[PDB]
Amino acid sequence: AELKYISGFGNECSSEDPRCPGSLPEGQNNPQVCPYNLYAEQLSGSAFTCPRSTNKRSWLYRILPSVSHKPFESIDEGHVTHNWDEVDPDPNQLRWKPFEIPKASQKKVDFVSGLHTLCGAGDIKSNNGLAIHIFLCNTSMENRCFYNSDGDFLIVPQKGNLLIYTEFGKMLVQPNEICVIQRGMRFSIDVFEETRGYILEVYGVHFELPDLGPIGANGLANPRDFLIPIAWYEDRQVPGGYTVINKYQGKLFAAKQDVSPFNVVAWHGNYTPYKYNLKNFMVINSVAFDHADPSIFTVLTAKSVRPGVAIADFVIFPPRWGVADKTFRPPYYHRNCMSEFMGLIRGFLPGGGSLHSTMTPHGPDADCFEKASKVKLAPERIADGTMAFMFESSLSLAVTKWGLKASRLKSHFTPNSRN
Amino acid sequence: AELKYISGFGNECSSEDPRCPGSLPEGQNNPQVCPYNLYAEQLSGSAFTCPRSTNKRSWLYRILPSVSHKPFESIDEGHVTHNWDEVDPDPNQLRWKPFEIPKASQKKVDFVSGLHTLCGAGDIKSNNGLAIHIFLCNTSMENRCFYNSDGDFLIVPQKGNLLIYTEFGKMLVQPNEICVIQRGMRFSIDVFEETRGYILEVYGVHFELPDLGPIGANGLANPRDFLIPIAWYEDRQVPGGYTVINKYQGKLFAAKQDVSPFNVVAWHGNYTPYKYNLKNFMVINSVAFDHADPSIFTVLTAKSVRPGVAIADFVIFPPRWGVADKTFRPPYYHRNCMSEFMGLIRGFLPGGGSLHSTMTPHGPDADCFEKASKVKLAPERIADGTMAFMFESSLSLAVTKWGLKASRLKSHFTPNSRN
Amino acid sequence: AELKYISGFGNECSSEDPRCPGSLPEGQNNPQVCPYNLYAEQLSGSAFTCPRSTNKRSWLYRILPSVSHKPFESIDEGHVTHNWDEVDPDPNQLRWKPFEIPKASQKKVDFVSGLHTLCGAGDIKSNNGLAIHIFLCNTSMENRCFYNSDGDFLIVPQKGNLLIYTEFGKMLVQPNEICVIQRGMRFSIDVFEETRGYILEVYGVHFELPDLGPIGANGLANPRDFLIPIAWYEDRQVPGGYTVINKYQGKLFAAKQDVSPFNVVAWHGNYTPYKYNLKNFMVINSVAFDHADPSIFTVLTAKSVRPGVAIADFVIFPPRWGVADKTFRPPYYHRNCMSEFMGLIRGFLPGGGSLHSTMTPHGPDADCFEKASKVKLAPERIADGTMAFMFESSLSLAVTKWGLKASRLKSHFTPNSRN
Amino acid sequence: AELKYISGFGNECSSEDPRCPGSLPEGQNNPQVCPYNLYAEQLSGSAFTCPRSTNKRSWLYRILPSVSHKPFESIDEGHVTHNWDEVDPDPNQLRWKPFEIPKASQKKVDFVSGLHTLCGAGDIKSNNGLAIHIFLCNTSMENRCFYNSDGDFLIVPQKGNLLIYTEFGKMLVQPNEICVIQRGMRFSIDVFEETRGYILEVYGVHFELPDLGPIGANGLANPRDFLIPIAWYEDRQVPGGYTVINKYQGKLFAAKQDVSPFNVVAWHGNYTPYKYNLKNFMVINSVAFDHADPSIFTVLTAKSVRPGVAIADFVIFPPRWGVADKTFRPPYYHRNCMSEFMGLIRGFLPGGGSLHSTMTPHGPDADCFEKASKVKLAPERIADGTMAFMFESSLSLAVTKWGLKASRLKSHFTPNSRN
Ligand SMILES: [Fe+2]
Ligand SMILES: [Fe+2]
Ligand SMILES: [Fe+2]
Ligand SMILES: [Fe+2]
Repeated sequence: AELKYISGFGNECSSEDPRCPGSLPEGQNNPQVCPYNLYAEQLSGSAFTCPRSTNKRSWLYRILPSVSHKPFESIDEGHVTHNWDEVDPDPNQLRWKPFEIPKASQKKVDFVSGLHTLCGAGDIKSNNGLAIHIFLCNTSMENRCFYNSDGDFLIVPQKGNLLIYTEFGKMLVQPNEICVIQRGMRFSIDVFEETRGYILEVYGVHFELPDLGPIGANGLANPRDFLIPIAWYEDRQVPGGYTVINKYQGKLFAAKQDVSPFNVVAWHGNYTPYKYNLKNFMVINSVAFDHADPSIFTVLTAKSVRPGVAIADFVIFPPRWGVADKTFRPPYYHRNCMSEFMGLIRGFLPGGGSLHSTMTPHGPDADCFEKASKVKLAPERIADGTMAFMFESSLSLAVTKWGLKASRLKSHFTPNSRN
Repeated sequence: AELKYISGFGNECSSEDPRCPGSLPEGQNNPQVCPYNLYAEQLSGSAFTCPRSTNKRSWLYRILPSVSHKPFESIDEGHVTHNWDEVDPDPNQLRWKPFEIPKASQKKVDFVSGLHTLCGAGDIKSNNGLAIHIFLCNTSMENRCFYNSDGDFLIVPQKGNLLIYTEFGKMLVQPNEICVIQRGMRFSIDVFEETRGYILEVYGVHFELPDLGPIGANGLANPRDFLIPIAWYEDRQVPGGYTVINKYQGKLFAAKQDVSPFNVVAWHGNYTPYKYNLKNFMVINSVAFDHADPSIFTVLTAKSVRPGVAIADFVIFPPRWGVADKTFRPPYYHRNCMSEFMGLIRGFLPGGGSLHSTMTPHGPDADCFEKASKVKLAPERIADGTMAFMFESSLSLAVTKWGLKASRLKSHFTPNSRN
Repeated sequence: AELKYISGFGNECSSEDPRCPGSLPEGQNNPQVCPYNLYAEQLSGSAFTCPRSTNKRSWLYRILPSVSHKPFESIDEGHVTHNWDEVDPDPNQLRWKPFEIPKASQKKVDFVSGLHTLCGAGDIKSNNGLAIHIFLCNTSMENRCFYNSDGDFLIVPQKGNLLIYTEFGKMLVQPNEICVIQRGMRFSIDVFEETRGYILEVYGVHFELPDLGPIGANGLANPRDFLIPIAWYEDRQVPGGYTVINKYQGKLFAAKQDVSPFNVVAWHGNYTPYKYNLKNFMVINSVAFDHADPSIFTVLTAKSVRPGVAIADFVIFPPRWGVADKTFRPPYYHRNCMSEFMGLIRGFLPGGGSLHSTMTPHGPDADCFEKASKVKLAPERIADGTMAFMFESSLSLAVTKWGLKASRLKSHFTPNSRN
Repeated sequence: AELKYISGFGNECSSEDPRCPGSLPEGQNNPQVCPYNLYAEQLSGSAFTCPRSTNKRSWLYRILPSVSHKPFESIDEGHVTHNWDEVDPDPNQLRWKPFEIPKASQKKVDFVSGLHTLCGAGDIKSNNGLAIHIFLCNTSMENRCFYNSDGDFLIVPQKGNLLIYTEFGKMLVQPNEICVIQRGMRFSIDVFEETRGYILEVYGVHFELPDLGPIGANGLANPRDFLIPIAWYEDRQVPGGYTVINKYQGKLFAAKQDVSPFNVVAWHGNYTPYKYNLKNFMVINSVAFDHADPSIFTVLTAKSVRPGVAIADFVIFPPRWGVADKTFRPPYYHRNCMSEFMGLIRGFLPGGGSLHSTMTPHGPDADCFEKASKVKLAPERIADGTMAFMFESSLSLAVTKWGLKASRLKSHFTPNSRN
């Protein structure tokens, strides 16, 4: 059966499992005894003193508070790392073939076990950084959940659907859709095949919709298309213990508890997981001449404190009309102060990627330059049946050891002839 | 039958009349042909270029666009005025007995006809001002709606319930509740008895929830308690014409149309009417010593461009515990840079009011000073069964002609004895 | 012969008349004796204490300082007015046929004499307002210049070229181009036929290029396309006196002087007149679905202190591709918090206009709705050979007396059928 | 005899030792020869270009300038450290029994020698971090002073009074009082018994009073209750050299000089040490229903550049009335984006503490939940005779090696019964 959702990016939402009407306290957050005898638990996504525009928190009315668990124990990190200095810097463009997914025949690997950090920058405990990870897995998480104490996750499936269980409800996230799981939120993922995808992790900050500037009040990723799960719970005891995996200061820890963490009967707040279908992106671009800068395709942004400068932006290159006359339509040659990671949902193949590091020259190849400089221009369809994206950062990304192991024009100048 | 509502102050909402599921365009705002063959209409509450935090607009999917109406014609203003200079200034405190409601036996008077401006300040076309009005009526509006082209209305019923029809749906607003009808929104009101109330009108700005400062993430007027109407429409032809009343640049105009304006089948956006029950106010105050400044009871604020300075604030004095030890519990003597209008929902009686003008001294009377200076202090209940409020402004309010026609301690110093 | 220009919106420029090389003081602004024995004069466009981003001033090295003139004398205002209250408010849309230009045979009328205020709002001495004027003239200004002590002028010729003399040099401004003459700048205009155009005047503020938001670093009105005049002077004595016309606090004054005011041999600064050709506008719009808000066509903006809210914006509707699929391409039905004045450079004819006042409903007519709801959609050319524009303001414009003397859909709802 | 003080948080103060009236230069800061032949020395607490609201500096008129000292020499760091990575991360809550104070019989230990860093985060040279230290000592500092080149110290005595000598005068700081010694200020401390306390150190930033938001103009820590020392000097030569200890980039250095550094005869400025008595805190909380977020008890805040986000906040839980009806009065269950260090001035005992790391669940225990869910609610006294506090940070604190060596609920859900 298919899941229902609440819509509205950043909304102050209220949701009760349909089986327990009125589980949300009426007119208050902390009754002496909560309806149905539940426990009230607050998840604070921002400092308490943040202004209305940035204050984030959710109240969870659950069967047992999250404190009921045994002590965390250190587990092996696998390929999740934040040591940006084990590998010497390298300005050259890097390219990756679609990352290899392990076969279930060979090794049963769930989403957490198949998490591999590709590159990143910044300090984790300081709320200034990011990391890009690739998930390669083939089995559903069983009696195991995961939460990130360090920051937020923008998850981008490429091959394989994700059925995601969160304390706020469930989300089905398919390729060409994305979802965000914010700091502290426990989640579990069921897969249905050899699965591969990308994850943009930002330290201590949250994603927002970009101010539209001249675009105005509508356009790009409309708020209404962001979908939030409806409350759903399970009161399930787990023989042998349910395991909660914790990414804390970049290391992984495991804590056993008696029941599943998804026992939230009702919740309200503006700090929740969410998903978005990329096909709903209202594409804005040039309709007369010239080529628009790629920031015009920004979906979500994790703002730095410097005005207009992002820690990390999520940008997409969707199906659209190309109509610019007397214009070089392909991407212009470019040297940029930002790092540019590029992925492909559906030259690399879907599931691979490239990294253009800061100020390293890039641009179209000889064949693309030649073809675009000669074609009679007319309205054409671009990117149909494809979906490329970019994670761009203001920091200088550094590839990890694993990231490295996994990796791979003529002059026409007529001095005397202007026209 | 009782009305259902959507909750969440400032939320980006979606609502479809239950009779027409899927009337909202899927994944876009402007289909060539809207579901059910409706018209798409945008109501912009803010300039298009406002940042995400202040950009307000709603999309209405309706039977006929609002353009289908005959030309506006000037009608008599009655007691609605914005001429702040017909009456000479007067710094003295003014007091009003409960305003007289006209008897239906004598004159049938609807909400618009019984609108009387009490005081105000500022320029209307410039988006810098406010006006306080009193409504005195006894009959429902019949085939007549009202909209304010100049600003927003914070409506506070005192005697008599208000059944309010808006393009976004219906709201029942009873004494001890308030509702806001924002600029441009057409509305109609049914009454059920001789009716009286107060209206705070702010020019060209909108009300927001105050930043909580140290109070944090919860408290005062929680976002969840703000209620927005669910979509409701009527496809009703009106023999003789439905009349739309327009307050434009302070004057009143009337335009006839063939159908009722409440033909909005579905709508989405973050610019909507709303209501709030004052009893849900999570009261914050002093719990050790001293007397807290009244701004601690702020419900809604219409911010000026100067940080922390409001054009107009709505403040309430609700039922609460008074526990301050070694403290003068009543209001302190005060001279203030702001004008203070005071009303009473349930010395004046419910439905009357007072105006303390800028820097004019005010404070408790002799009997109140004497009683509070002597009582053995202990935890006590304050304001139970009562609800006083204040409209305070940074401008200097001036009473109107009508406002004027309607209107009405010992030294104990022991120089040589400290303790 | 055709004029040369310096390019770069807001640049800190330096210009010397070619006949007097080195007329600009080297390495300083105030030598004891300026090169060529000129006088140094500073024109301050902003308070001295404005930050770098808003500090505007120019140094003029001239033959005689502007102080050498006789006392100003009041002259007749003509049709230039700022009394927004002589005419009762009216919310109805107003429309104007192309304004009538006086024939030279009948009355010789220069640019200043043919200045007629159409509408406006705000207070003049307070730096918060605007006025829209129409110029109807047929003769060049002879030994007569004009300067505005109250604010800036965005001039939009419609019929007839303008040859404009300013202290900073000359500009030829033709229909489909615009120019800005900032506060305090003296100017004179030669015409070549019966001339008509529009003027957007903003009180005490200056126009800026809009922040591009997601559009990025390039697009809309590129800085390079803004053209500034190169220094040019004339040392010309005027028998009988040269007349300087002054718009001061909305009234007109005349002061005689011995020489032409355009005796500036060299100048440097970032406060200058400028022009822009509308054809260079890099048009941004929707390239997949839906209809973009008109703010996406903003050329120049006179910002208010409220973030994202403009006092007045200049918006154009240029030649472009229309490619939105499954979309109602024409303007959506709309009710707006801003006033909208519309003009046409090349339903009204070029040189006329319309005024949609605040919150008054507007949108496409029946025939336009019907045609656009039925056409098979495909890439098409829009606005070719035409140029419509809008002066939109956050204030509520009021038409003047002269402005007034000069002035002039079915339900398809299928309740039971969604798709 | 008891010390006198000047009052007023952040005031621009002037103070002269009573023995030398007129030691402050009249009408200037840098006379050629200062009164009494003193030297003028400026201590800059902020960059010179900071706006009025953040510009901090003090002028010291002293017997000898601070330059007269021999070269600094590295001394052993002891237990003062800033290496956050010698110890592997651990998300589990940590708890500390009251830290052991060394007996004078065993080892004479002064305040500097008994300084032990518990936990911290951030980079020292970059002005983005904090450290929490515990001082365990038993002897007064003799001919030895200390200054912090890296940041500010908020000192919280727990056991034992502190008599503190600073260049600005002396302060007596007792348990239940706190004092702040800002960056660069030299100080010495006399103790009177086995002494223990806590120190919150913030890198490159200063503490401010929190904006009150709705609380208004008075409340919490009133400015008047902050006490600053009055000028006091000693002209004392020290045989063998007076030793100045310097915390520079986290390491300790020692420089000998001929005289005591407390030879400041007069001083003026707004950058001074200060103290505050916690009993004067005007406690604000809920007086109707629900439980207020702990930020409502903020005393001082070291702001980050992100609005509303602090580097570190100092929060207290003082004696107050608890009156919330139909409310769970104890702390709610919580998962927070901030680290929370908790101490107790007068489950742990006074002088111990706990660390709830980022997003690790916490909340009341079973016995506290049970008791609070059942009690008939009525006005009660809370925290009388106790004083707990919290150092909360936006960074993720990491415990040091020493910090580690020193360290140590049922479901009631009735699915079918709401009410
Ligand atoms: Fe690039
Ligand atoms: Fe007052
Ligand atoms: Fe419009
Ligand atoms: Fe907590």
